[PDB]
Amino acid sequence: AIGIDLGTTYSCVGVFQHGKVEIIANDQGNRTTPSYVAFTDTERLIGDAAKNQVLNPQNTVFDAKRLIGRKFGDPVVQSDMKHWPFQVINDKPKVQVSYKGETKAFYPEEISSMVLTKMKEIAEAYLGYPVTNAVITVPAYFNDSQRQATKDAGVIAGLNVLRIINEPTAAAIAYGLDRTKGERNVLIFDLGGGTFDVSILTIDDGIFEVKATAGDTHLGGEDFDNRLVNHFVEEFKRKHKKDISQNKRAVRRLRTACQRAKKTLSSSTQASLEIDSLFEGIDFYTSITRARFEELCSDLFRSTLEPVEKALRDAKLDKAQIHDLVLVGGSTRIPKVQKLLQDFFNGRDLNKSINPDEAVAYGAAVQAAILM
Ligand SMILES: [Cl-]
Repeated sequence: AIGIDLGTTYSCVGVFQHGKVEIIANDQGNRTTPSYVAFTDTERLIGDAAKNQVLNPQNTVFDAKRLIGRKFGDPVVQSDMKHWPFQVINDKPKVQVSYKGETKAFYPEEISSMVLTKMKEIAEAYLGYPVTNAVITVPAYFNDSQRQATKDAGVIAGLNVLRIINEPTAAAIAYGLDRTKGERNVLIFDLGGGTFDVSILTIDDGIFEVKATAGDTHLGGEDFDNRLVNHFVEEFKRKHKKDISQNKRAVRRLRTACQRAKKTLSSSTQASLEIDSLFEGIDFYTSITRARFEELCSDLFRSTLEPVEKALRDAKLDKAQIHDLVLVGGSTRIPKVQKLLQDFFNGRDLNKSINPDEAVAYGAAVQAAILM
């Protein structure tokens, strides 16, 4: 049995074999896989292949997790639509694309079943035998419709879903927090590529209970990337009196450079950007300090403590009553994010020894093996 983190922008599969969890690399050596499905004139693409060619915006589906289990009427759905390059329709939302010369329509769980099919075959390549049993995780705030449609996606992918479990719960499991006895309050701080969730759980003799959930479904690492891109678009304007914004390729190349610089600023205090012939044949060689990055992202950083306080408020718990702080999602690697959380909790330690990109898949694989 495997554990699958079916994330908004990225998915991760793990397996418990030989006393240990392996997080499994896809074909490209990537241990997380984009939650993207793409339909072309000749083929269906999933994951790494799909996100790359996103050239094909109307037929490259992403963010299915935002749709899954929701009604077309749901304000969330009506609002997310406007920023999707692909069509949506009532059937119940469905995504509509062109595939092999024809218009096709998929429910969100059909799209997510294809991403799960990828995660399944990734696991099977590694294991050297077929996989059928799986635990899939969801945000704690997901309702029963969202959980059912997520489970259905797993079934469609040919999986027997042992359990739908909460992502913060999976994260806790990954750290063995559920096998310590007495009673324990755990705060999961989950800042992903596209979403931010704060969950407080109580663990009692191994039993879980969600006490509070807060966050921002439209706040993540990609927002921090955006701050950097706009900053450098402006820096380029100032320096060269040209606007690269209208050239798609320049923006993309700048964006990937910013993604690289943001990664670098998590382990270094400065990052260099070097782009040959970015625009109008002008090479763009520049740099940014971590401090400059943090400043440009000031509001975003401030946005993260608010759901923390509200979570505490809803759970009727004080700071000191939290026994464990768990870091999930790649962007929790950002130093300023960790400091802001740790400071708020009076210098407490952060559970971060597990790859924050992989903690949820890790936990789901542990749970899968327990249920087996
Ligand atoms: Cl997510």
